[PDB]
Amino acid sequence: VQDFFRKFIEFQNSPNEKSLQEIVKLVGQLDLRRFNWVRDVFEDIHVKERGSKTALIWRDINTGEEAKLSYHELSLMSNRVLSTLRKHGLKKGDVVYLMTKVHPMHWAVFLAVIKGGFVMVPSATNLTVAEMKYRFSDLKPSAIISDSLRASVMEEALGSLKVEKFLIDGKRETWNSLEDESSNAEPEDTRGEDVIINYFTSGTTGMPKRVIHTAVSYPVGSITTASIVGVRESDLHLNLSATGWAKFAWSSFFSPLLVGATVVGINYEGKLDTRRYLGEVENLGVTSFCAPPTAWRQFITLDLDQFRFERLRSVVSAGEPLNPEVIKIWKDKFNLTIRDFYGQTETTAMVGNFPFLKVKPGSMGKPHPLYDIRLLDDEGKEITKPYEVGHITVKLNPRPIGLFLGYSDEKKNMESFREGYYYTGDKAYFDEEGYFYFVGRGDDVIKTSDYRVGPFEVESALLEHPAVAEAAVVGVPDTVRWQLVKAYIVLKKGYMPSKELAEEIREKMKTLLSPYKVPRIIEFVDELPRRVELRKREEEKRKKGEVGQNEYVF
Amino acid sequence: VQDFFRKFIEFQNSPNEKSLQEIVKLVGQLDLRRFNWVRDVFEDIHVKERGSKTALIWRDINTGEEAKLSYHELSLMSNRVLSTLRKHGLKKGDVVYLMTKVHPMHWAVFLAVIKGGFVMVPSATNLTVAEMKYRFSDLKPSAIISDSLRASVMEEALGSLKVEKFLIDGKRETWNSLEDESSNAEPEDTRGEDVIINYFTSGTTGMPKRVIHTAVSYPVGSITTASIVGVRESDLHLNLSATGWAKFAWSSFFSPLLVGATVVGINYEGKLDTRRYLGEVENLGVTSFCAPPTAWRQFITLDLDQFRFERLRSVVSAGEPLNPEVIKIWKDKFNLTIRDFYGQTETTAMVGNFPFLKVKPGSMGKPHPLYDIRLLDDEGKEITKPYEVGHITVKLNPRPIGLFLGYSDEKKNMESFREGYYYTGDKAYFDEEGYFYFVGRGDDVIKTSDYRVGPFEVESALLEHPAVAEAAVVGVPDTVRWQLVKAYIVLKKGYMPSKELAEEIREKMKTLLSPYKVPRIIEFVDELPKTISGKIRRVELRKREEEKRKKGEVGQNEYVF
Amino acid sequence: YLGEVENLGVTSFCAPPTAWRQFITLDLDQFRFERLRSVVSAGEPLNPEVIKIWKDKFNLTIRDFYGQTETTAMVGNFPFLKVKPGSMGKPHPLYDIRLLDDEGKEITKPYEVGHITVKLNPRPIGLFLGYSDEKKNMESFREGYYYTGDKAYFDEEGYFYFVGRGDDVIKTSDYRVGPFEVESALLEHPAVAEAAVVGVPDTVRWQLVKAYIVLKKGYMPSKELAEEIREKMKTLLSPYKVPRIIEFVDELPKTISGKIRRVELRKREEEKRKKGEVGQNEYVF
Ligand SMILES: CC(=O)OP(=O)(O)OC[C@H]1O[C@@H](n2cnc3c(N)ncnc32)[C@H](O)[C@@H]1O
Ligand SMILES: Nc1ncnc2c1ncn2[C@@H]1O[C@H](COP(=O)(O)O)[C@@H](O)[C@H]1O
Ligand SMILES: Nc1ncnc2c1ncn2[C@@H]1O[C@H](COP(=O)(O)O)[C@@H](O)[C@H]1O
Repeated sequence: VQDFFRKFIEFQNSPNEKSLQEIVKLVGQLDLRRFNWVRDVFEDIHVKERGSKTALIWRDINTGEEAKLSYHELSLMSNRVLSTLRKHGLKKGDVVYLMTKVHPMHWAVFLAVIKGGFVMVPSATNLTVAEMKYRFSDLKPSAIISDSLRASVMEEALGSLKVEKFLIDGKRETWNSLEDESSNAEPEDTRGEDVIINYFTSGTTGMPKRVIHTAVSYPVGSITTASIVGVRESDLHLNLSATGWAKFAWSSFFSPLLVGATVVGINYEGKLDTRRYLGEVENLGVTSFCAPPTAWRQFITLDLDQFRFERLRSVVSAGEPLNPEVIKIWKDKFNLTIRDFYGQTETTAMVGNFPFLKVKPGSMGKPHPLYDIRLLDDEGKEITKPYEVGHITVKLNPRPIGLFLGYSDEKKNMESFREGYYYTGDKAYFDEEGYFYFVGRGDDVIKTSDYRVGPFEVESALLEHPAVAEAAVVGVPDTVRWQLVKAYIVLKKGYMPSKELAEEIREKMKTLLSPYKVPRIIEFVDELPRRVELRKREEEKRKKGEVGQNEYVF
Repeated sequence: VQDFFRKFIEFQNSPNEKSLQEIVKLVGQLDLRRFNWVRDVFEDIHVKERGSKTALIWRDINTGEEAKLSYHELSLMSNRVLSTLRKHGLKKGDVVYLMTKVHPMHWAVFLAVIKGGFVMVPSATNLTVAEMKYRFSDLKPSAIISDSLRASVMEEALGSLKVEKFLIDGKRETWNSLEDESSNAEPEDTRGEDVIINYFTSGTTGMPKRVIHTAVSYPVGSITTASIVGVRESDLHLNLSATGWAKFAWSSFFSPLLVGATVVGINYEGKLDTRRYLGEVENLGVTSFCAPPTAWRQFITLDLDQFRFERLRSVVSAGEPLNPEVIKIWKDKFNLTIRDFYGQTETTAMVGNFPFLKVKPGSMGKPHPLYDIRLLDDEGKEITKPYEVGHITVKLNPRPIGLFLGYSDEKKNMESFREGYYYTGDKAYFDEEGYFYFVGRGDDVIKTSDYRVGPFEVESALLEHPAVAEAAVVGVPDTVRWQLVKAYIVLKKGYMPSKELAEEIREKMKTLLSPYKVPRIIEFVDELPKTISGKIRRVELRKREEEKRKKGEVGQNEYVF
Repeated sequence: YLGEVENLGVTSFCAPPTAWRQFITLDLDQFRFERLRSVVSAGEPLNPEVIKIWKDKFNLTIRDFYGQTETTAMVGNFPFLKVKPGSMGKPHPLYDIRLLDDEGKEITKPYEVGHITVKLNPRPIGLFLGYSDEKKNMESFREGYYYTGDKAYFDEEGYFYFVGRGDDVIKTSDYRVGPFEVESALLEHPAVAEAAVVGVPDTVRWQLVKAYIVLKKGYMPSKELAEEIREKMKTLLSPYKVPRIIEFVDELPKTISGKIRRVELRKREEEKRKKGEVGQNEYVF
């Protein structure tokens, strides 16, 4: 039944409770034994029925460069990619690292990979030589693809491992172009359970592990997302997110292209300019906008009488909680509710405020009916009481569609999947109306600025500084970024705790760690205690507005 | 006046800002009305004080040959040249083409020319019969001097012009030896402003024209070079450069022999063997080494744990920008900074990271105080604000010493010498500390692989193919060679765009043009973007290439070789 | 030659792609070709762009078609058959043409590459008796099939596309060339210790004969040496066989067997082409 998508697309143009349930039931009747979302959905529905609709409107707010691509031109451009890859001897299942800015050719490559049945490893543009070498140790690349802005970082992290390398913008010695081949390569007949994506995600214990997604988990899971988001074919849909993560796939790629919408993509280097980006949203007449609460928190501090947003109809958030006061300010002004919704790299959207659902501020809504979401207590017994906190879990019989295969780590599978549930390692409570409220991680995992961060990874990099004897990294409350990365450091004898030392250590960490990971606070202490108790101690200090004796804030 | 160079040579052994300024002032007080650098510096300082020190160590990495000359033997050998020339009736001012490989007899001839007040025309060994015929049309030779490897090319380009011909290595019918007359002929009492060198260089407008250098401009301007380079009397100094250009007179000849150092010269035919050349650098214990970024880029790709370079203390680059990453790799390994410096055939070194100057990567350093260097905007007003790009210019009242006399082309003088400034046609910005950063050409001049290339010259050669109606040659970014030569060609009615045609045209170009000039890319187009007047917008051909690069596409009739 | 074609009013013209490639570079408004109705090519692939130029001008399709010394024409664009460019057309029904895979099973799928073979029961008529060499017959005639040693794929309409040789055989300028023959002649030169002869991509002649040479101790890799070797080879070898390039190397990349990886010689050539660089002692004539 590909008639599913045609029914789905209509559901979107005016959804409701009842018609949702039909969509749900119809997914259960899909044949997903052999599936390939590009062939079966992109080409067979969208390129065929609306080949000359605008698939992408792109702009770089720094350079000025702009591009407009129809579903046709994009399909062609993607085939040139896939032809070029195949020409360099890329078989199905081969590993392809992808590290580029927001750019048409990114979508292009996405398509080429999904169509060609490759394993793509999205890599963000801010990843360091060190972090990239880690990745290569864990999974070896058959091919890598970059922009010219980050070619040297790939080149250096590689050293001299044999790979086929490719540039999306410009030439460089021993890098290849992507459009020198044919505008038609044939689909790879993928099984639905075949692997197409690996995502390195941070966890509490170790260095980052791979999350494994299939030719259906994201390409068909995204339904749940698209349905919560309320993205339509008519829409111009902008998702403010970066290139090497799930949320790009989630909303910059799959959710819009599922429903045949116009994707809007905006690239910027460096720090977000909230008043120019928001102006470009209006200037491009986006109608559906996904942005992370970090962005939203910055937007509401603007003078909001600069903007009309005549065209803007749907507004959405994901990745962190959405302060009730943010929701309210944006509503009072533009008469739109910012609908928060929930998921992980491991999943698609699992819980969410749908378009037709009454929003309760600072609630992520209620479960999407395609996921069997349960709050369990410490014994793993199901919670049936308001205002009782517990573990967010996903029931595995029957196995929801958008759920990853598992981790590349067998220990981590043993912890997460058990007694017939996948544990998200998130905590929540529900209320008297069954609305879910995020409480936090049961882990020590951190989320600064909509980036998941592993403590041991930062502790590790910290011991690389000669001064550092011991280290413990925790997250500390911050209204702007949800949490800050703080490091407790025990110093070697010889170092005296100074501002200039804290800085020197931080600057070192910047060469080893992605910026979001580099501690914003460094506190030197005589000894370490129980990352739990580091947090508890911070809390009692907050209530007396007192700094630590050698706590240095950046 | 001799005392100048003795003060200079000391400055070198330990230089700084302040003592540089003293040097500057002292040059301004030299009496250079009648001057001859061979007599007055080579002979009177070096041959006299260090006659039996090694002036030159030479080595051919192909043949294996090594040969060593002292300041004396070289002075003698050069006099035999000058005696031999004079014997064949060469008066002052007479034109002498010099086309040879790296070889002692090259230095010899340099000397003989400077001493005898002749006009030498350095000619490169990869110049074609066609290129050479062009040269002869523009400046008729009184004598020509070659190695045996390139005698045929001169013989053919000559046709049946009367000239005296000479071989530096081996026998050939109707070619003469240079060492057969007595090693005793006298200086020509040259005016300091008398012409001794002509360099054919490419411009953005036409066929290549002669840059005119005097008995002081290079022989004494090279101070600026020597000073940035940081070459001493103690040093064994090697310059990776070719015979027919100005970088040779710069670091292979003048800069070392000024300070009484030992010159190191290495000859190779064909492709540079990076591992063998670097091995020969180490093996000969060179101490000062100047190579171009092209070379440097290639060196850093080696496994560099093969080398110690225990004897190397100075490393320098010039001719194109020097990637910060090159500088870094070489430093981390051998604990030396590759010091970038800037200039052109028309000048000596004008801007440079001197020995004592903290290097900011991707900056060519600060201006040498013997040139009055100014960034001007398009309207010709002086820029005094950081991070604003403009034209690099040289203020002409008073006229700096290392600056050429002008071009042999009056149109090109009209464009370069304007309102009391000479325009280099290079663009740059300076920072808050007065460090200069290269932006690129404001011309359409091209720089492949540290060779300056003229568009019209390649466009001309392209019209020689019956199929070609018009042509527009621009450079395209390339990390290995700075720029690639691309040609846009409009075809005559009757011929159709094919790869096979593109090739046929390129192979033709190979017989007419030096290899560096032969387009690496050929694109057929229906028309070339023009202004209202009908003038080609080479600018917009470049812009178009850029937009195509940023969506990783090659063109619909672009053929890459 | 094309002036003489027109002047004699030829009506059917076979020429090889080498010739065709050269013709299309002319100014073709010099000719009418009043009398010419059929144009055909054989022996190497026929570039789609060549086909098109000649068509746009004279309104004729150059029909490529396929075969070997061992056979007659086995596959071809017949006059009544719609040409798909860069396809040698469909099999002649008087040959039983089969694509077989590596295991020797018959290919039943579009866009799958394999060996062009001739099925031997019954034995087609234009097929040679065999070679005068019984070893070479044992290689070419196997498990009921004569192998052409060419590789191809077919499409959904049964049109064949040439992929290349399974062999190390070379075709410069529509002349089939044996490596060992040239390697042998090269060891005749005192200086030559080892030799590997490969074909390198060339638009004009399809492939160039290039020689990799390892030198005996004593001789130094020079242009003058390369030439001296080449001029010797001119007295021994038919011109088409005389290497157009000679590259001296320290060693030839080899398998565990000692067999030359002409594979990796080609891959290396490719990476060097993309930087328009010659090898350290590669001499092009
Ligand atoms: C070296 C020489 O004599 O060159 P020459 O052939 O006369 O050409 C002169 C042109 O070289 C370029 N150039 C020279 N030095 C440079 C440097 N340090 N950084 C960047 N560009 C540099 C400029 O563009 C000049 O105008
Ligand atoms: N709407 C949300 N509210 C609160 N936490 C969220 C929300 N969305 C995502 N998260 C957190 O982010 C994690 C997933 O991060 P990532 O793998 O980067 O998408 C989840 O495990 C949650 O803890
Ligand atoms: N039309 C063609 N396209 C590609 N290769 C061809 C073609 N015709 C001949 N060849 C090659 O040339 C060989 C024939 O060699 P010969 O016996 O000299 O004609 C075949 O085995 C092919 O590999």
